[PDB]
Amino acid sequence: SFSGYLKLTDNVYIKNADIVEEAKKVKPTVVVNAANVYLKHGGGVAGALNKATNNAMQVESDDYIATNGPLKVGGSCVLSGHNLAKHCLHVVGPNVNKGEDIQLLKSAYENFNQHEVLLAPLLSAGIFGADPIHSLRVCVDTVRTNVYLAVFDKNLYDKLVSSFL
Ligand SMILES: CC(C)(O)[C@H]1CCCN1c1ncnc2[nH]ccc12
Ligand SMILES: [Cl-]
Repeated sequence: SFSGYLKLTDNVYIKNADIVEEAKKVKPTVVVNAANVYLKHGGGVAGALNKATNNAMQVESDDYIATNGPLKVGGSCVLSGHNLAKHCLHVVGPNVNKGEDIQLLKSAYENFNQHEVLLAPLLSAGIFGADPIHSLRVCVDTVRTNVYLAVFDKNLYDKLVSSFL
């Protein structure tokens, strides 16, 4: 199971790690992808997870969108975890660079509550443009199930821990 995490709260844990390497090591029931509404896994967490599946995640995702249309900002879908996990929960946080409402970040994290245990990144961080410190606060104040956060930036990880209030 999960190793080397700092406990932030009763249910939130955090580690300086690449979510792809964590997933390959642990093979959790659920890995969260930081998706966009089109499930176009081009870069960041999504591009890295998809690359590790040899593009099978993208092929599955394109079939999903062709059938169902895009997700909502704040929404999610459950797809296969391929070689990385049983399932992948694709969750769309708001992209501040697109003018999307940061309040939708709480809605995005609510999707985690449908799953008992998840390996996840901080939503809306990275190329989605939001402050990771704010994202962690929303996570802790929204998710009630057990979440293991992989932060792939050592300086950021240290700042998140040292400023956690
Ligand atoms: C740095 C931060 C917040 O953790 C997010 C935003 C940018 C990329 N990132 C990642 N997180 C975890 N595992 C990852 N693997 C590849 C990328 C990646
Ligand atoms: Cl990202």
